[PDB]
Amino acid sequence: VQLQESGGGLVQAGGSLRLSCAASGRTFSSFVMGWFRQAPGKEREFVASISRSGSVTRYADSAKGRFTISKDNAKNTVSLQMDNLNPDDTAVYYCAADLHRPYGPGSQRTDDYDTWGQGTQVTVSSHHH
Repeated sequence: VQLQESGGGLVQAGGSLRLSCAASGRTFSSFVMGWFRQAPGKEREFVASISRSGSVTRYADSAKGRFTISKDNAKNTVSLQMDNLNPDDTAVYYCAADLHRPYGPGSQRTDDYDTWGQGTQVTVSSHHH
C-alpha cells in the first residue's frame, strides 16, 4: 500500500486549498487515514484523522473550525479542505494510514501509522503588497 499527496503549493493569505492523498497497491479494505504537518526544524505534528468508515473525525486545535477532513472509501483517498489559511499554516503536509486500527478515528501519535506519503509543500504568503 502506497500513498501519494497532491494539491499543495503557494497560496495567498486567507485563501483555501484542498489537499488530497490517494492510495495505490494491493489493498485489503478501507483504513484509518490522517494528516500531519512539519515545518523546517520543527517536530511533525497531528492535523486531522478519520475512521476506516469515514464516520468519525478528529482535529488538532490548529485545524478546528477551519479544516475539514473527508475520505472516499471507493477510491481509498483522503482529503483535507483548508479554509482561511494564514502564514503560520506554512508546512509540508503528509498523509498517513493506519492499517491496523479497525475501530475509531486515527491516533494523534505519528508512531501509530504504518504508511506515509512523501508530503506536499504548502506555503501561505502574507497579504502584504
